[PDB]
Amino acid sequence: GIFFPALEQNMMGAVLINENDEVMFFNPAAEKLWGYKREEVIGNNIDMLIPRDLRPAHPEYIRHNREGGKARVEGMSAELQLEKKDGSKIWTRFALSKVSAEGKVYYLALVRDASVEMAQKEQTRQLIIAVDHLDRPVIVLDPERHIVQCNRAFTEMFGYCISEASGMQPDTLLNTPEFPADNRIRLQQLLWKTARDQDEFLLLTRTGEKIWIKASISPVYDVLAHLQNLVMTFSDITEERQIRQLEGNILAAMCSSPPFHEMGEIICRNIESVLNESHVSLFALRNGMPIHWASSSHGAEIQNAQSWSATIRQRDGAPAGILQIKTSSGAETSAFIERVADISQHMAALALEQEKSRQHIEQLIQFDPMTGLPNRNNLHNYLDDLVDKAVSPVVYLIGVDHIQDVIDSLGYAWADQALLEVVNRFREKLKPDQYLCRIEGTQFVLVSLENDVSNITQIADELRNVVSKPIMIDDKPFPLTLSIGISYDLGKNRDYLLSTAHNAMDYIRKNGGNGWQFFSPAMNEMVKERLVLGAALKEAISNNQLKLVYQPQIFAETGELYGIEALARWHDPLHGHVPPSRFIPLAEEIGEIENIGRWVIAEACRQLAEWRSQNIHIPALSVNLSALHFRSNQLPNQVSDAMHAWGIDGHQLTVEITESMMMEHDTEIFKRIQILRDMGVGLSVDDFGTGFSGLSRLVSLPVTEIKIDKSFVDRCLTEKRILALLEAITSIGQSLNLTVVAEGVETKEQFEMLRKIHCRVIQGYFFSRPLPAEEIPGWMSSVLPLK
Amino acid sequence: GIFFPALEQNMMGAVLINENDEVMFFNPAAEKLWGYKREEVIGNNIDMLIPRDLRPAHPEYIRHNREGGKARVEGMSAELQLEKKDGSKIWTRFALSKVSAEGKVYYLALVRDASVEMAQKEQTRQLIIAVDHLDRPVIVLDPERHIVQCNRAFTEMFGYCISEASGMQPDTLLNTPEFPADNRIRLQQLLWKTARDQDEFLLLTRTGEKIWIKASISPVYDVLAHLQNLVMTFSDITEERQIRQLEGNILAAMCSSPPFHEMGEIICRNIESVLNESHVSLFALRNGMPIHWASSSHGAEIQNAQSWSATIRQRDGAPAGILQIKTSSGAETSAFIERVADISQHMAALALEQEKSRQHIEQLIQFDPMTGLPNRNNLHNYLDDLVDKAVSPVVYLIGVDHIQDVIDSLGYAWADQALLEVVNRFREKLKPDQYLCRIEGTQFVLVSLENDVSNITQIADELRNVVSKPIMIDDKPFPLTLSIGISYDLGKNRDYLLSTAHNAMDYIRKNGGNGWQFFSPAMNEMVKERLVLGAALKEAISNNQLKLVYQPQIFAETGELYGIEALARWHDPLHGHVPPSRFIPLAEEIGEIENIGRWVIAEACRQLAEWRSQNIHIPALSVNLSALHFRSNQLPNQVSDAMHAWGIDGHQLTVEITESMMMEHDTEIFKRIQILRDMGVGLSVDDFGTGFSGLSRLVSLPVTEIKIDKSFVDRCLTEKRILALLEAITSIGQSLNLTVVAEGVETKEQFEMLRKIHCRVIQGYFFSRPLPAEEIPGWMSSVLPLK
Ligand code: HEM
Ligand code: HEM
Repeated sequence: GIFFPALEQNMMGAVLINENDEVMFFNPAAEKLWGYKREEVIGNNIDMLIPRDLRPAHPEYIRHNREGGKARVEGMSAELQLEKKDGSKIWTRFALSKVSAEGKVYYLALVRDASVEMAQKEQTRQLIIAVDHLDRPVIVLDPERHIVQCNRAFTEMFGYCISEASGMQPDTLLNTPEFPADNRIRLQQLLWKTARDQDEFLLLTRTGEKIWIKASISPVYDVLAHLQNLVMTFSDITEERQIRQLEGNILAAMCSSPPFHEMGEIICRNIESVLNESHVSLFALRNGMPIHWASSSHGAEIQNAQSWSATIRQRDGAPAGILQIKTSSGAETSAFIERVADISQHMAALALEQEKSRQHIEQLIQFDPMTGLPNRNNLHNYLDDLVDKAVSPVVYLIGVDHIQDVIDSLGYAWADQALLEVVNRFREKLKPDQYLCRIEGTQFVLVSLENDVSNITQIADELRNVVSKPIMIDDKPFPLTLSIGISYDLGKNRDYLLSTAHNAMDYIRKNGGNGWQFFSPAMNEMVKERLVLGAALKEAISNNQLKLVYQPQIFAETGELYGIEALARWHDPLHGHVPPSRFIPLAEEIGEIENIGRWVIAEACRQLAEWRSQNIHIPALSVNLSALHFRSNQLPNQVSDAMHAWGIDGHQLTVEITESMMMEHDTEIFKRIQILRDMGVGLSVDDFGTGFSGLSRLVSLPVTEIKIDKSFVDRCLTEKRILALLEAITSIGQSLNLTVVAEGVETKEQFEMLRKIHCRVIQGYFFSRPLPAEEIPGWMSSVLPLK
Repeated sequence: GIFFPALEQNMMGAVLINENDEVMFFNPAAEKLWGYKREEVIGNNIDMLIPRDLRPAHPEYIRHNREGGKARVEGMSAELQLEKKDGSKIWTRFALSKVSAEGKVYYLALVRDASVEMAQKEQTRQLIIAVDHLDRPVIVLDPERHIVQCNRAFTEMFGYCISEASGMQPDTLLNTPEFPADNRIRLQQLLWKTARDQDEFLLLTRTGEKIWIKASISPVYDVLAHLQNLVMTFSDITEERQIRQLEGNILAAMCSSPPFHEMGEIICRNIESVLNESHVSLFALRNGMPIHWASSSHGAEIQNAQSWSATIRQRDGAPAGILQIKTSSGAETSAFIERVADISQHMAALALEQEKSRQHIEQLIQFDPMTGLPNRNNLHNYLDDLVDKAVSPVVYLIGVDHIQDVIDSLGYAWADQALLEVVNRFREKLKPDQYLCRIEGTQFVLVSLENDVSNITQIADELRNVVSKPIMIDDKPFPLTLSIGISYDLGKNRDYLLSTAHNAMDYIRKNGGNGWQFFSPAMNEMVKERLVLGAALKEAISNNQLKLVYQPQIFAETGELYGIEALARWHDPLHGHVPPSRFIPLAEEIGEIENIGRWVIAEACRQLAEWRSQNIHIPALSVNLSALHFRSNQLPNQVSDAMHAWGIDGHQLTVEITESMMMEHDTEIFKRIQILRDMGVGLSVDDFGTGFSGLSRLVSLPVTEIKIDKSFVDRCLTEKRILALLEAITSIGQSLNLTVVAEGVETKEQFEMLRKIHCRVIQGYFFSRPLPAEEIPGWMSSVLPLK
């Protein structure tokens, strides 16, 4: 065969197999392709030329091809994996033909290597993937000036797919606006060949809208300087404007320090505003576990939705949260979603940092730039120390009401001023034993140690009253008010007391505010009982049903009555006998004490008047004004007019003054009681004033009696220490010519001691207990003397 | 021949040329490839099929090859363009061989249409331009994460080229810099994830520079849903991270809201830190003008300055300010400078919104919201109120300095906390009649009504040392200091009492952190004069420059001496003859009262010892020990040791005491005096006690002698009632030998008035001025008695 050397000297592998599939030819080209020697294959079966994984199957194909009867070969059209002798595989192609000669069918295969072809194919595939993941549209144009290569970004921006956009001129078939933006002319003026110049144009998409595009252009020449190719990089402008707006809005909102769940909503709503028709959400990693933070209002699902999941990480370290966004596919481009994701992530990180720093500040700071007062972070550390020492404080929970009116009408700036003015009132009226704090917002706490009802009611009433004068804020009155609750118990943890006080606050505010209450009912009905007692006292003093008793005072030596004293008494069927030591404080706290004094003065004068009219006379009655808390500006008028109403007998009436009530206060009364003194009223004292000035005002005010009170005469028996000052008092009286009376004597030893010390007049249980006006005349007529 | 008919049915193009170039081996595939028919080719020279450019050379090439005798065929490897019979052009690949048959040498050429491969070649050539133009580093990774593709941006950024960075790991080439914190694991995690993700890494370039980059990884899947490739995109974020640092710092400041002129400085400082060799200026709009807010002080030389002027606008959109930037040519990019301008203009926008809100109410609100204290308007009102009442106050201008320490160590919130702590100290030490306000920043004003320089100095010193303990916040100590300026007049302008105070404050602040000053012309030097007198008093009390002085006492009932008194006297020529009224309160203030206290009695004991050497008998001697302001800390020990210091009997020395010092503490003073009273030293007293004459009678027997102060005897012509006081004394005196000492006699009309009422002892100027030390050993010997 003359054509056999033609096959032999070729560079393409030649294989010839017969009807029996025995290989008849195997050139060095096939040798180098398969790694085999020609002797191994000449005259042998086609089996070894088949790869092992296909060897059981290929001979079936071989016999099927023979039995098919087709006159053409359709197999081996595509690439095939050729495994050589060592076991390594390559890509090869075949040009097999079917030959029928000498009454037998033969196969003549020419084998070529496609290694470089497959390598270039994979290269092109990886390149198209890279070009797709490029975040900016790219078009390659030629001197034929048709869109040759497209991009995924270009497809997603302008809607022209690869096949459609292929083979069309860019600046003529891409639809123009209806205006004079002559894209092709702009490109062809002086720019096409050499100018890397940019300009703004408008383009039309598949949806229908027209968008602004930058169309940066650049040519590429080969070595021969001929114009080889060209690149156009379309870039959007609405996207960049919206991204800048998103940054500005997020920073503008965040700089005002909103609450955490408001900042989350701000981020969500802004991401939505940039990308309409989407559902966004935020989770924060607390203790390694996500927690929901915010979401869009429209919680319904989105058809054909796609999700972008971004990890919110702080300035250094572990993730702090997870943002996720879902939006309908084909709505906005992938690069634009990615930009919004990056901006939102890098702002949520700052939100987390601010919240963390805020929590760190909250767990520490004690004072407050607003209100200038300690906040609860100091109240905790102070009240725990108080309660640790086993002393039981009294906690006042104060809540100012009706602040929203100012908050609305004039705003938060002036609401702060109103609250600051109230704080100033509290500061000006507090006391050194008290502690003031503000817990949250418009709720305050006052810690006191005056643990008794009498002080508690007084201080609570004063706190409630501090707001009697309306808060003035820029020439507009505002009548604020307070709801104040009291808590007090021993040994209980501060949670108990705080809870009780807050319960009282809630009760009073629900009832209507403007008031004060106790928690424990056992501590609460006492106020009601005292109010009932005060009402009873007021009604009785109005109705003139009080009583007077007459202590007798007798010379220790001669035995005659030196005088008597008027002692207030108070008996009521609904309450029983109540002593003055209890119900004079009640009169002082109710504000009816002036009328009590009026009654005692008038009744004593009248009761002396009946006896003086009768055939009996007594030296004087002492009416204990300062003991009855007579101290007021209107002292002399009543004493004078009551005396005038029954007769001019000034030498028979005497008034008592307590310890330093005439000097420290009531100067205008000390400067006027001289009128009574000149009228004829006597004067008696209990304690001497400040040294060299309280000496009966340098005996100016002609005091006549000193009353050694019971507190000393009860202990005179057991203390020569007190006996010494008793002797001094007696000597001072004797020297100054003052008379000395003793109060509260009971025993004969005490009387003898007073006699030897030379006490001039003695009163008490030893001689005669205080007795009524109906029994004083008989006793004074019958019994004389008691020495 | 059957190989020609075999390849007739083959897809391989084939041509064979003989000696005469007449083709006898040509197939329908070749007919399709070229266009000439078999009848037109067979027996015809091939030269008709050759492009015309090889007409004079093709046969010449055949002859040259034949003459050279190339045994092995290696030509026609390169792909060649071809022109068909109809003029169409394609690309073909040849395969040549040499054929020897019929005693002649023939040439075989197989031909294939290389269009299906040159399509891929022109595909990848065009795709490379697209993948390389945009300057964005993208890489493609296999399933095992080996890198397979890279582009121009990647090689120009990270140094490595494709050949070096082809077929290996994508992190070994991206090894982290020397900072080993977290990037070493962050890479290994991101690069091995299996979902879309992105992080920021510190990476070291091949040449050794440091780049902060943002890396994103995303997978691409084939049809069979298997993981096919991983594309990774990097991006340089150095400028972005600088902008993020700016944003973080400005948020960290504006969440605390420092003063306006400091927020401006913060913005400008960060601008200079983010921009290179630039200038920044910010202007607000007041009444329609550009008013300067703050500008960077970095006035470095700028070459070819580029200017930008953005109009920061309010919420309503009206222009409100100008953010003007000057940049060097080529220092920063247009996009960078525009972005920085936009960020800073939003920050400045919110700052100006705050400032415009604040400015509306600054002249109306009375209180100061930063600390709850009154504001400058309130001080204006207070000073107006005082000047209307014609009372000139003191205006201490407190300046809290070294606040900058907390400013640059922790920040503005902690600076406010420190201010709160200092004002809490101020209020806890504040007195009831002291007015306090905060004018601006860290400047407070304290207005009072004192006028004695000792009191003023005391207030200033207590204000200075109320901060002596450093403000402990988070256990970190900060030694704040204070500057104080004082202003006085008989009344001066309401704002001038602040400007003048600020003169002193500025003087002290510039010339030393901690201290205080009056005004130089009059009394800032007087303070120093008093301090010099204090140093002189220290010197004199150390070196016994003082001298005791003596003044006799004579029985009123004609008789001899009762006692000799002691008084401290001082005389230094440099300072003159300072009197007791001047140097005793100074002695207390300076802190050396104990020295004079012990000296006055040590000299007393020694002097009695010396006088005893002769016929001098010393009926009594009285050191004062009461006007010297003794404390209870060391009262008894010194007076006790003075006795045994020279062996003096306790029945001639005496002690005078005052109730004010006696009742400082009701526990220890009288207990200390008990030891002395047991010793036998007399206890005189002054103006009477307050405890109902008790301890004046029993605990210490201080009525051994009781005195009459100077202020009563001279005025005795008005208080004639003092006869009662003297009779009161004389009662107990005739009881148990108790004397009274009248003092301050000048003339006979007063002497006879004081003597007509029985007073034992008379002493004063009427008898003798205080004799110097040495005269008594003659005076006593001479005058006995005086009658
Ligand atoms: C690496 C070695 C081989 C591989 C990968 C292989 C695989 C294949 C496959 C899958 C086809 C059919 C393609 C299609 O239907 O689209 C084919 C075609 C064919 N190849 Fe093979 N085979 C191999 C070995 C051989 C050998 C050594 C011969 C020797 C003559 C041969 C002769 C044929 C025949 C007769 C057909 C049928 C063509 C037709 O029916 O149109 N094969 N080959
Ligand atoms: C468009 C058609 C053709 C062109 C442009 C062309 C051109 C060339 C060129 C440039 C060479 C030398 C470099 C190289 O071989 O790569 C060459 C070699 C050669 N060509 Fe062609 N040729 C064409 C067609 C043919 C055909 C159909 C034959 C048929 C036998 C042929 C026969 C040869 C021979 C014998 C050599 C010598 C190779 C050697 O000595 O190594 N040429 N041709």
